[PDB]
Amino acid sequence: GSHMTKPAPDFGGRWKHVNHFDEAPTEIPLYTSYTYQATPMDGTLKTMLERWAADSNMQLSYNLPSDYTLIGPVSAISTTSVQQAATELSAVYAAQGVSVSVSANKLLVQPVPVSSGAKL
Repeated sequence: GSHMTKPAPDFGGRWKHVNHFDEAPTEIPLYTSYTYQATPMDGTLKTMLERWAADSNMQLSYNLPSDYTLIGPVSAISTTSVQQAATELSAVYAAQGVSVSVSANKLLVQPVPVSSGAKL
């Protein structure tokens, strides 16, 4: 037996559905300010920074050996300044050995030595 499927056209409105813009794409008469905050979609620090930078089309430099989850007070940080966000994060993250900063539209994550404050 053979059931040769002959090429048949579909029905609907995908062909007639055209995408274009007669008016302006996005008229926003205000200085857009993205709020950098921890969300229930990141899960880990890496993913959080990824989303943060991605939204503003910025780059990320994760120089950490592994990806860690949010310590807790991260979601309590909600600022429109990426520089301030990193500044606040690095303050509470320092205890974990993580220092985040922003340089040249790039987020740089560097580990800080806080395992032994009285070492030789």
